[PDB]
Amino acid sequence: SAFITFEGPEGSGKTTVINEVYHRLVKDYDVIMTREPGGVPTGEEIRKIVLEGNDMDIRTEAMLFAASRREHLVLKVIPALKEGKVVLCDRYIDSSLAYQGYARGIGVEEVRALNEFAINGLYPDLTIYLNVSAEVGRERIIKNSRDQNRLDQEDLKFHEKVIEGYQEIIHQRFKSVNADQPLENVVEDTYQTIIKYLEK
Amino acid sequence: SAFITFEGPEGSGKTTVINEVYHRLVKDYDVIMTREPGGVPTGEEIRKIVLEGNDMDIRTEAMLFAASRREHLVLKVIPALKEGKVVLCDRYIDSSLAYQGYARGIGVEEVRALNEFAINGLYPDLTIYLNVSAEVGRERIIKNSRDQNRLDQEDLKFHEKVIEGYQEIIHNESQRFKSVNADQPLENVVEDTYQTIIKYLEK
Ligand SMILES: Cc1cn([C@H]2C[C@H](O)[C@@H](COP(=O)(O)O)O2)c(=O)[nH]c1=O
Repeated sequence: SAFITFEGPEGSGKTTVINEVYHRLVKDYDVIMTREPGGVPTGEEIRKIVLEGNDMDIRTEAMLFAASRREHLVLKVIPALKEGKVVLCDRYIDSSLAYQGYARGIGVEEVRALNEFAINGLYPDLTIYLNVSAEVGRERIIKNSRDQNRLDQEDLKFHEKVIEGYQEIIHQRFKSVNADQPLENVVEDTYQTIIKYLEK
Repeated sequence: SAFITFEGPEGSGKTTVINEVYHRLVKDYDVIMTREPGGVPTGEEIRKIVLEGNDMDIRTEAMLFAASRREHLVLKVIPALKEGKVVLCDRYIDSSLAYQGYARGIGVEEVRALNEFAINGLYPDLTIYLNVSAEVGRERIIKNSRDQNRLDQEDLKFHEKVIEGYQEIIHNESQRFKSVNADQPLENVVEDTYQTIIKYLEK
């Protein structure tokens, strides 16, 4: 069994990559694809509070994300891994450090301690970092947007802090894949990295 | 303004103590009495998930409790303090250590960091710890119970770990902590608590 997470900022193709990588592995492996909270009722109830939250305080969010992370972890991921399944998870501890910790400014270390409490030791066996540059990331975002408009300065500034944040969290479970490439190549490299790990 | 927390396990008179102390201060000071989540919507939505949680994971509880703690803190306590009020709060950070940290066995340091994350530096100015022995706590607990039955061995064992947990948190060299002997009749516990706060509030 294997617990694989997918990390990257918007504009990195993560949704497409994970979705396509899942179809290619479903043939050979007993695999599942999930995204926090993953249908977990308590998990959803908790994440529904941040979505309906206005001007909600960032530490409060950091914590609700940590709780949702744990429910999804104890009620769905662990059980799947105890039955020998390969789990492909969209976002996990590293999104929080990059987003909440770094982009939002709370502090990586605090947020790291918070999440360490939530996962109680269970780290991914492999984490695919979809490394995209702010400019590429920017252009995929616009490409995929409703009216194809330019982004608000707030957003560009943030996306950049996200990416910068990820660049710090990378410095063995991490495998960096070049997301500046067309998606099919990103998918191919991702698939290859996963197959290679699974072989071993 | 002043931020004063009340801490004690079951059987220590805390609910009675706090209410009675609130009325005595109401005359002289501009004071409010709250209990997390204290009516704060987001706080209540958060705490309701635990209450409706069966077999819910102790860490998940810990974090929802901390979340609810911070909403209450930022949306109700800080605003009140900012208007020069005395805020009496029933339970806070030290309950979590005792209950979650120690009694539930998660680990005091981890739960302490979880709380350090939640309160972001806002500690109570004064923390009144109602110090009752397990045995007295036990009899108060049974007195107050629906049918006055003897407690299950799970509960006695748990009430005792809580206390033990609270004994450890006191030997903080911390001065925010004042211990009141909750083994006395409630009226003396009320009086000593009242006296402590007044004294604090005079300075
Ligand atoms: C997992 C996670 C996502 N996010 C953000 C990124 C997205 O805007 C949204 C969820 O990401 P996704 O829908 O692309 O998986 O919330 C955080 O801020 N913190 C987190 O811990």
